[PDB]
Amino acid sequence: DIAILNDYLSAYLQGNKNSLENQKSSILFNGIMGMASSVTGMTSTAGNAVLQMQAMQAKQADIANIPPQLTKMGGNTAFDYGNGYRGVYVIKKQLKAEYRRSLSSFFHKYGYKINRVKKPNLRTRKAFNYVQ
Amino acid sequence: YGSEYDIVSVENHKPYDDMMFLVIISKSIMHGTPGEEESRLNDINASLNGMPQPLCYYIHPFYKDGKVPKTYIGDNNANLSPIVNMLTNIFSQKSAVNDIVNMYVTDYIGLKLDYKNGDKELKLDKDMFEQAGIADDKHGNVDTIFVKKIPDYEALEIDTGDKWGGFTKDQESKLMMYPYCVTEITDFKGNHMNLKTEYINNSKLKIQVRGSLGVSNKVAYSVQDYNADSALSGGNRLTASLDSSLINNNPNDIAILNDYLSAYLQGNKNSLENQKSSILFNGIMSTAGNAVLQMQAMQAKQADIANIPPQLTKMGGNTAFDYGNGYRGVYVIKKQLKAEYRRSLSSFFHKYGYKINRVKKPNLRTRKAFNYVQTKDCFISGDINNNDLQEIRTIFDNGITLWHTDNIGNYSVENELR
Amino acid sequence: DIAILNDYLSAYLQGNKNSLENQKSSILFNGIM
Amino acid sequence: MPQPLCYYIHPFYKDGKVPKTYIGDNNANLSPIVNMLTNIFSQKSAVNDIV
Amino acid sequence: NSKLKIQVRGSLGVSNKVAYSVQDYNADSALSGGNRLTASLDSSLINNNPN
Repeated sequence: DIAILNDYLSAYLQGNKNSLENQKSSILFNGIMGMASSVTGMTSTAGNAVLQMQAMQAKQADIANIPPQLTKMGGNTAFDYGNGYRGVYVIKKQLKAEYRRSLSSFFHKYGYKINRVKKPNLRTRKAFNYVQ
Repeated sequence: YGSEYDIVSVENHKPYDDMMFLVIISKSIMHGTPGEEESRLNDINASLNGMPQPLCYYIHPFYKDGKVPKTYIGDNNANLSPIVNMLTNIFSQKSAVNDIVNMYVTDYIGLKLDYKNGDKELKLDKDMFEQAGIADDKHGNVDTIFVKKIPDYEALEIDTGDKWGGFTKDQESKLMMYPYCVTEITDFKGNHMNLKTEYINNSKLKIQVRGSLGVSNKVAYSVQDYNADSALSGGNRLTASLDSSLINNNPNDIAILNDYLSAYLQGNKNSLENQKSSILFNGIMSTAGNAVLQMQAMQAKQADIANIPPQLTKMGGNTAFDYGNGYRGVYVIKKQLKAEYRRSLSSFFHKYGYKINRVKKPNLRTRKAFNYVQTKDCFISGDINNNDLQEIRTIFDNGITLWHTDNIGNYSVENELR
Repeated sequence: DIAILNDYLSAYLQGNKNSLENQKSSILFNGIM
Repeated sequence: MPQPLCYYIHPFYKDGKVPKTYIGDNNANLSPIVNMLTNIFSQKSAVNDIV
Repeated sequence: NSKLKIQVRGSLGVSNKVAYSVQDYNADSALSGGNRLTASLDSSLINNNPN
């Protein structure tokens, strides 16, 4: 909305002195925001070795990727078009290089999790095939 | 890593330093200019102001003393009146009283100005601004600034220096990472953003200020290098930086009319006071390998330190309170874990290294004194009978400390690199 | 409904059109995962 | 939908400039925005029943 | 600090606003007095009540 010369408009801007209203929402629950009895007596099958690696690398939490300032973004139209915010934006995001490196090395050695009933890929790669 | 952070460093940055800007919005022209072919007084004047604007618009700089910087518009001294004198004058003038819509103060109008803070002097663009004479009560002509045309707003950068400066450095470097340390940026007016310094793609914390001259105050402080890819262009970084920047939506307006409506929401001033701010809420709160695991378990992270003040909600709203006590611009608050937990975690990291969780060949001789090494399903080859080779594999699979100095067991050393 | 009158009131809640816009719609929340 | 309100649109660039606009085969002869806004809000009778 | 010291800050705005702070709370030993008070708002008690 753009301001509109009227008898009405000064009433319109106490409508926006209702920015003191953005206080409850833009805060989120930011307050909220490996297998030790293994191993002994095998030791140790390649499978349970991987399981422990999964346990030690266990996902503690997902990356929200929801900005807590969404609440405050659209209020001022003069601000938006002034600083060149207009139309749609496509932001492609991917994990930090440290974890790419980390996860890539893991997937490379011991393949992906499958959870299907089938006959296994025994000779698909040029060098090696892991199978459990 | 504890229950609370230490506040190790505090710094404050203001876009125009000592200079602030008062802002007046009206329906019609209230002023006169040197040499104008026509009193523009009381006329409707639409203008570009971030966007096509039907409103008339007045700007006036000031310092906390109340005096105003020597201001040139083009090559002409605008002859700016002291702030309180104009305010008295603008609200005493017959016409001006009835179509002044709103008034607020801002730390950044949306332009990098030619401002020398040393000599308290400001030069303005001949084309965007104009000398504005509001003159007459019984008398007293005051000079201020009318905004002619501001088609595009721009950003102003702030260099706060070394991103890691302020933190008391411990020799285990990981204790400088999140969540052990965190750089907080806040305007102390209800807007607040935590940053993981390690993920600032720069050696320096650089802040980008963006502003507006809209109907109310709106300023945003950004850190465009935060979570930016190495190969991301500057413009693109600034654009996307809004997601993790600090947006001062707070209306820094000063009051102008009781009516019926102002009173009614002063009837409902209290309703906005029923915050629940601290009911908000929190949500409150014998191999070497397994030896370490149990050690990880006994000091297991029970809870993360939120670092969102439950009193954030109440910080803005009162402009007279904020500027009275000197709350203005953006503040960079660097926090680090309590000394007690640093000792604890540092001592642990020193003996048994960091958690790694990636597949590589192990660091066996990187430190001067010792290297701890634990593996899982490790592969060790070589010209050795497969029985013995199989045993060596299990040795590293179970964890082992490899000494490089004859003083074995002396963990008091630094054990640095090389 | 389709609009029929500005008055003072229609404008005031167009003053508060934005307030209903401060949804928190994707900070809503999930409780994700 | 069936709307009882009168309705006006005007194209613009951030510059303030206006694209050459033809309505059918006729040059609409569009005024710059800043001029119009000034003009539309200056007519007092019409102004206060702009929704 | 060995003592609980409270810092009272006020205003004469359009409504009542007083804040009680404890500037030594979570303050680094080497943090200046002004900075302690400055940052103390996060962990202060802000009487936003209009009265």
